Amino acid sequence: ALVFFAEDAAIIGLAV
Amino acid sequence: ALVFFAEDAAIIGLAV
Amino acid sequence: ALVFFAEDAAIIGLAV
Amino acid sequence: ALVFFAEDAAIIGLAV
Amino acid sequence: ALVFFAEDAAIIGLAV
Amino acid sequence: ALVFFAEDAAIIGLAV
Amino acid sequence: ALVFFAEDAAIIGLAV
Amino acid sequence: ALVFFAEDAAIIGLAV
Amino acid sequence: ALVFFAEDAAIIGLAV
Amino acid sequence: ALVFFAEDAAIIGLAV
Amino acid sequence: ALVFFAEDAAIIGLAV
Amino acid sequence: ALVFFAEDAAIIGLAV
Ligand SMILES: [Cl-]
Ligand SMILES: [Cl-]
Ligand code: NA
Ligand code: NA
Repeated sequence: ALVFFAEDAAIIGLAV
Repeated sequence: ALVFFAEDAAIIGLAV
Repeated sequence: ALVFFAEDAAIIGLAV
Repeated sequence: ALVFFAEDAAIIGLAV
Repeated sequence: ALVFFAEDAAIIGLAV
Repeated sequence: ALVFFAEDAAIIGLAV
Repeated sequence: ALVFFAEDAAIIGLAV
Repeated sequence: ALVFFAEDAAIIGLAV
Repeated sequence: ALVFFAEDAAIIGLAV
Repeated sequence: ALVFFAEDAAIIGLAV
Repeated sequence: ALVFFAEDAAIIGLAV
Repeated sequence: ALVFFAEDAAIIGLAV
């Protein structure tokens, strides 16, 4: 799967 | 809101 | 075009 | 994180 | 299927 | 335009 | 609702 | 950034 | 496949 | 138009 | 919820 | 990367 990084602050990974 | 990073070069933030 | 970065491991660029 | 709401009847949250 | 809601005003459903 | 409502917490509108 | 125009050939509207 | 076009009528740009 | 258009300037076609 | 498949159980088509 | 199938190789289900 | 399948008729793969 792919993990997209994003700022939510903290950096999080969005897994797909 | 989340900020996705992308190369446009410079790094920019895409606000959602 | 924009290049999104994602962890696939190694970091890859997704061109759009 | 964002939570999108959707009727699946019943309301569910789609977490991102 | 899922029904997403949006304000178009009136609330509408987007079916998927 | 459309406004999607999501929980960001607080309920916010994403305008498109 | 919004209509997106895309080539499918002919250029058609995708309704949302 | 990219600008996608959509029919709202007017033809608008959705900027990304 | 669908070809989405966007202004990048020049109009570009994104193939899907 | 494209048809994406998804398990909704039965397998259905999502038309775009 | 819908389950999209995708090749990651193995076939996996993406749940929404 | 992920490959989504779709009917375009032949079945095609969308690479990501
Ligand atoms: Cl920026
Ligand atoms: Cl899943
Ligand atoms: Na907010
Ligand atoms: Na920048």
